[PDB]
Amino acid sequence: FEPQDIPLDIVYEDEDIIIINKPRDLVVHPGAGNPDGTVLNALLHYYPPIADVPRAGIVHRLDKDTTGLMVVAKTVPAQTRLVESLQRREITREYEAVAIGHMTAGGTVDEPISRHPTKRTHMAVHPMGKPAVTHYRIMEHFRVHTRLRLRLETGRTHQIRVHMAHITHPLVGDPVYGGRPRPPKGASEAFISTLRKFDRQALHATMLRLYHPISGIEMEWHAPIPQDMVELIEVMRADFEEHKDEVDWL
Repeated sequence: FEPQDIPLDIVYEDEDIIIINKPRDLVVHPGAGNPDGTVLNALLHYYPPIADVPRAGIVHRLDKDTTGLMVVAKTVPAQTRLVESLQRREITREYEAVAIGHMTAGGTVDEPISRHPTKRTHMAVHPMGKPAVTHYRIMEHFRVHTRLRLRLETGRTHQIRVHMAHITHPLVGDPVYGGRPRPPKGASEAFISTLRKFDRQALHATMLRLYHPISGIEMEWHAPIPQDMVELIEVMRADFEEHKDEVDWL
């Protein structure tokens, strides 16, 4: 838990909170396999006085390869209130994602989650796990993929990733829950290439809304999807247009 010179993309900061847009390949808190090089280390470097705050102000987290907005507390009073707001579900975070398979409707995945028995670094859906609820809506259709927006009622480890895989729609690029299957038929070279290069779950926390812990004023931030997802979506969109062009000139 030493400070490390790790650049953070600060979207907003006041006397009490910091909002950051987290990139891929960045673990939030030290753990098995990641002793350092995390957001916590970066925060200790950016604002050393944050060391006096539990878990360095970290109230909520995002997977290493999941991108997006997160709020960090700069003081104990802010941290305590943020954690309470979080537990009361008064902190809304919306995610954008691209899933495998053509989906015909939005919905909800309400399936208990538990640690995987065999795999130590895996989570899994199981009837004797703990309650988990994921809501999703279809934003855009692709040939054999779907662009989604999600909101959660619970926020467990790998929840979205394991929930989507459970309903046979794992996130594209997910190296753990089946997000890297063989490319679809009729795929162009650029499409096959883009899919080959996209090696992380296509998941981004694009919106964060909360009540300031001190002022109580409602605030909201937006973070556009990263360039990697933009390119992924652009090629899927190109593929779908070509697909829909099948008999447009017949």
